[PDB]
Amino acid sequence: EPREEAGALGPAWDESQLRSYSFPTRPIPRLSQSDPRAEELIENEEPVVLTDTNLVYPALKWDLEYLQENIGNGDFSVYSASTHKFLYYDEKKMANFQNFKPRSNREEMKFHEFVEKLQDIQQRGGEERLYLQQTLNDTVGRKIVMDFLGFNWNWINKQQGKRGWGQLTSNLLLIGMEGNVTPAHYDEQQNFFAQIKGYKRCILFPPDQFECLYPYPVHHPCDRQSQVDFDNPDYERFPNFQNVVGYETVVGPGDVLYIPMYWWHHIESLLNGGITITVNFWYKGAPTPEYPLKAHQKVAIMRNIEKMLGEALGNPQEVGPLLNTMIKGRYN
Amino acid sequence: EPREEAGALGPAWDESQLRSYSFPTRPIPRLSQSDPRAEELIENEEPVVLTDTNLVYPALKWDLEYLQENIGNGDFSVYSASTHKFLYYDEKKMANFQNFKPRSNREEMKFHEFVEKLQDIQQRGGEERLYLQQTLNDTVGRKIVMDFLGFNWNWINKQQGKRGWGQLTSNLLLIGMEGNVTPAHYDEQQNFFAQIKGYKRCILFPPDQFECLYPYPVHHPCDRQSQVDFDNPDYERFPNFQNVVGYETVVGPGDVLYIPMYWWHHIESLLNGGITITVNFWYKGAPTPEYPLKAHQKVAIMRNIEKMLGEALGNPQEVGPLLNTMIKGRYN
Ligand SMILES: O=C(NO)c1cccc(O)c1
Ligand SMILES: O=C(NO)c1cccc(O)c1
Ligand SMILES: O=C(NO)c1cccc(O)c1
Ligand SMILES: O=C(NO)c1cccc(O)c1
Ligand SMILES: [Fe+2]
Ligand SMILES: [Fe+2]
Repeated sequence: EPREEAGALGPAWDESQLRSYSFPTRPIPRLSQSDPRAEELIENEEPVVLTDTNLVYPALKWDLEYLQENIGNGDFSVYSASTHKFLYYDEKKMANFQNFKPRSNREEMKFHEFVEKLQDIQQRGGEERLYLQQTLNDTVGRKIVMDFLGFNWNWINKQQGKRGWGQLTSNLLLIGMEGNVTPAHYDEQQNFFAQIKGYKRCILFPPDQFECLYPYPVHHPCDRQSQVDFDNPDYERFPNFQNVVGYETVVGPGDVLYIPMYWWHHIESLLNGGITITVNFWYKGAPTPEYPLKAHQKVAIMRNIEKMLGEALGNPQEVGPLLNTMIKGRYN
Repeated sequence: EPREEAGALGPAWDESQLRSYSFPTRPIPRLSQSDPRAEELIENEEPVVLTDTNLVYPALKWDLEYLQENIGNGDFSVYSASTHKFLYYDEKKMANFQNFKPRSNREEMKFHEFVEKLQDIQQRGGEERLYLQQTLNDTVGRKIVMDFLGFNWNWINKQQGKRGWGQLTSNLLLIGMEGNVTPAHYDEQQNFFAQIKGYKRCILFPPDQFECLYPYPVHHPCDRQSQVDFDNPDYERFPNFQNVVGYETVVGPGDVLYIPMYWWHHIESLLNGGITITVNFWYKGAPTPEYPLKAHQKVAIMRNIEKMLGEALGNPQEVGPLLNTMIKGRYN
C-alpha cells in the first residue's frame, strides 16, 4: 500500500492506478544496502528492493527536457504497441514460424522527434503507447556521459565480485508512458533494475512456476515469454495458471530491484503517473560447479533438450511431434 | 496359408494352430539367397525369408535325444513362464523400479534335467512353459561343435562384409515348447533368425510404428518391449494400437528370417507342433555417416534423450515429470 513522500506531498501512488489480475501476490522486502538480510537474499537468489544504493544518483534529475537538451542528436530505437501490451519478438527466429506476423515494431528517430510524437499521443487520447531503449555509452551526449560516470560503480563492481558473477554484459535505459505493460518473461542473466523517474509495478514469479506459466517453445520468436494473457487467461489450455502466486512491489526513484536470473517478471507503469525512466544492469551468473537440482537448472536442461532436438532433427517444427511421441502412453 | 512338405506328407501346419489378434498383417516375401530381390530387401533394411542358405544345414538332425546324447554335461539356462507369455527383464534395471517384481525366472540345469522337466509338463497338461538358451561355443560337447563348424560361415561372413556391418556379436540357440510366445520387442542389432526344428510364427512391425506400440521407458527393466498386451489390448491407454499393421510369416526348418535392426518382432511357437529349435545370429549395424531422417534414427534419439535426462537429473524417476512439464500447453 502507497508510500508517503517527504515534505507532506501525499501518497506516491494509490491502488486505483494498479491493474487487476487473477492471482494472489505477496511483497518483496525493501531493505538497506547495509542490512545483512539484503546480502542474504541476493546470495540465495531471491529478489529484494535496495532503497539507498545511490546507484543512479545523478540521473534523478533526468526528465524529457533535460534529456532533449543534453542527450545529443544520435538516433534512438523507439518501440510502439497499439494496446498497452508490448509484444516483443526475436527477428532471427521468424524463419522457423511463418504464421508469426510482427505485432509491435521499432522506429528510429532523433530524441526530440520521439518527444514530439509522445506528447502528441497524450493530449489526444491516442491508444498508442511507446517505449524508448538505449544502451548507455560514449555514443551519447557529453553531460549524459558525466551523469553515467557518476553512477555508483563502486557499489556495482563490489556486487559483481562478491557473488562471483561475470562482468556487466550490458545496461539499458528505458523511458515509458503510463499504462505500459511488458508481459511476463524471464532472462538468463542476473538483473539490477534501477528506477529513476516515475513508479513501476513489478510482479515476479520464481523459476519453479515454469509449469504455471507456459513459455513459448524455444524456437518461437517469443521464447522466454509466457503464453498466458494475464488480462484474459485461458484456463482450458493453461489450467495451472490458476495456481500461480507472485511476488510484487512498486519501485520508485532511487530504488533498485534485484531480479534474480530465471525469475519471471511482469513490469507495468502505473495508470496515470506520467512517464517512467529506468536503467537495468545485467551480469552473467557464476558458472556451475552436485545435487539435488535447483529449479533454474532444470529449466536450462529443458531449453537444451529443445535446442538439441531442433538440430538433430534438422527442423524446429519436428520438435513437438517427437516429444509427444516420446511421451504418450509411456510417461503420461 | 500352410506349406506342403515333400513326399505327400500333408500341410506343414494349419491355421487352427495360429493365435488370433486384433490387427491386420501381410506376408513377408520368401525368396532364394540368389534372387536379386532378396539382396535388395536386406539392403533397404526390410525383412525377407531366405529359403536355401544352408546356414544351419548340419543342425537339421538336432532333436532332444541327439542333443542329450551329445551336448555334454555343462549347465544350461532354462527360463520358465506360468502362462504362454515369457516376460523378460533386465536385472540391472530393477533398482530404478522397486514395484517391479520378477514374473518369469531362470533356472540352471544339466540338459537331461531340462529334458526330464519338459516331458513331465507335457503329458500332465501343465500350464508351465519353458525356453532353453545357450550361446554356441567351444564350451559345448564335441559333436555339437562339429555341427556348429559346418554352418555356412562363408554365406554368413559374405553378408557381414557386403552390408558393411560390424562383426558377429553373438549367437544363441533357443529350444521351445508349443504354445510359447515371446512378446513384441525390438533389438538395436541386425538379426538372422535360422529355424532348425518345428515352425515359428513371426510378426514384425517396422520402426515407424513406435507410436502404436508403446515401449516401456528406457530405465524400466522391460526396456524395448511393448506395453500392449496383444491378447487383451487396452485401447484407452494405448489408443493407437488400433492402427497397428504387421508383417508376418511362418518359418520352418532351413528357413532364415532377416529381422532388420529396430524392427519390432513378436515370436510364437504354433499351438501343438511339438518343440522348436532356432539359432539367431546378431551383428552390429554399419555406423552412421545427412538427411532427412529414418524412423530408426529418430528412435535412437528418443532413447538418448531419456538416457541423458536420467543422468542429468540424478534419478530415473524424475524423467517423466520433466518431460510432461516440458511438454504441456507448450507442444501439445
Ligand atoms: O523487462 C525488463 N527488465 O528486465 C523491463 C524493465 C523496465 C521496464 C520494462 O517494461 C521492462
Ligand atoms: O527484459 C529482458 N530481460 O529480463 C531482456 C532480455 C533480452 C534483451 C533485453 O533487452 C531485455
Ligand atoms: O526374440 C527372438 N529373436 O530376436 C526370438 C527367437 C526365437 C524364439 C523366440 O521366442 C524369440
Ligand atoms: O530377442 C532379442 N532381440 O531381438 C534379444 C535382445 C537382447 C538379448 C537377447 O538374448 C535377445
Ligand atoms: Fe526483463
Ligand atoms: Fe528378439
